[PDB]
Amino acid sequence: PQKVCLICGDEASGCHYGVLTCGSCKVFFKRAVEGQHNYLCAGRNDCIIDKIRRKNCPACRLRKCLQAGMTLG
Amino acid sequence: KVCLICGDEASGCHYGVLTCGSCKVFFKRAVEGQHNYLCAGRNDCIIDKIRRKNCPACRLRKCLQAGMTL
DNA sequence: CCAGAACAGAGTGTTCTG
DNA sequence: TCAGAACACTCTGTTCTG
Ligand SMILES: [Zn+2]
Ligand SMILES: [Zn+2]
Ligand SMILES: [Zn+2]
Ligand SMILES: [Zn+2]
Repeated sequence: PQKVCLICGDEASGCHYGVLTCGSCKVFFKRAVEGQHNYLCAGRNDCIIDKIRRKNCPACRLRKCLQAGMTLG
Repeated sequence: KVCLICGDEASGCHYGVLTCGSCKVFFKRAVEGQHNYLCAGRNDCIIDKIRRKNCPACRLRKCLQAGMTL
């Protein structure tokens, strides 16, 4: 029955900012939208985002967050 | 004057290849240490001063292909 | 100069709270 | 229920040292 993060496939802690996610992707999304970051993809803007590689490309991670419908209101 | 790994300003010839300091210490730490680097793209990730943190796997790959060794 | 050590920061992830 | 605070850890890069 266990719930899965729609961003990285890790265990989802709950519905955060409109989307079923884990804590890491939650706080990441908050920090990313509000914070001033220089995220730039090194691939083709389609990087695989899972528990191991989510640290690799913050750009694609934020992209998946936004496309999932995450918002702060 | 330019790092053959990320194109940043090269500090000198390290481990056999003209590199900067960051790629020097990165290479040593990567080779000796037990890391779980995994590429999220297609093994052709752009490694420059801005994005070199993104894919350690491809960075290490460029180091090895450059001939770096201990 | 070059190798290695050591110090410091960015980014991240978990725990705790209401 | 979920949002936010805050501490702690990993990885990295510069400075220091032999
Ligand atoms: Zn997640
Ligand atoms: Zn990417
Ligand atoms: Zn370099
Ligand atoms: Zn890569």
